[PDB]
Amino acid sequence: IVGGYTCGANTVPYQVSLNSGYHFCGGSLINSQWVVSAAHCYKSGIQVRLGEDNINVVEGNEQFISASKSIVHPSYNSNTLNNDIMLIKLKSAASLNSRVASISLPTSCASAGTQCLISGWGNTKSSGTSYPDVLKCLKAPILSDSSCKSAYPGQITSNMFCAGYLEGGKDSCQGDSGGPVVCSGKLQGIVSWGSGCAQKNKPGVYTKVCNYVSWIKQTIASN
Ligand SMILES: [Ca+2]
Repeated sequence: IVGGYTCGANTVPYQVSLNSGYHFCGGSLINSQWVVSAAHCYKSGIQVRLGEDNINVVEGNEQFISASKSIVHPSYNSNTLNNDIMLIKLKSAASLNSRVASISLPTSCASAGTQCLISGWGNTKSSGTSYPDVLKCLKAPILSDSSCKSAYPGQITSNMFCAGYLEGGKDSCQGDSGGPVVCSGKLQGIVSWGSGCAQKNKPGVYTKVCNYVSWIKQTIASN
């Protein structure tokens, strides 16, 4: 997160870290046994870390659970990042408490102008490199589809939306991938892509979660 703020320990209790020997992507806990992330975050050997604040210090509220299965969306296109969504099933159920909690899936899609909360442990610089130890947060609005399409002509599908600031300075970044965009108490987006981070006229592009709720519910009910 570029231009964000320190969230505060466990104030984003649905945020997870995906770890393959090192933090590499974010995700969101949607019930005791399932996490949603980005399909471009796929790898083998995922451990899901819940209840994290400082990802480099064991502070006492963590739960570390290995993934039993990953399921990339059937229509994921790694070239265009269309359908950039994946489900991760935990080998055992997390214990839900005040520091580890699930986020609701949307019943209705979110609207332009809504302010959302984006969070993660990704890069905090626009062209330099600095990765934080503690979770960072960003408030950012959903942009109109016409502005999104103007920023990235020929690149935006109906499964994507833009959020952020056309003037630049505030955005998600590498390492935040897979993490949440929460609007009005619902998981509406997944950190997906962008040209650089926090560049002028290049806002963040997010997987539109409300298009996937049927697939998520059916997949959970079957695995
Ligand atoms: Ca920790």
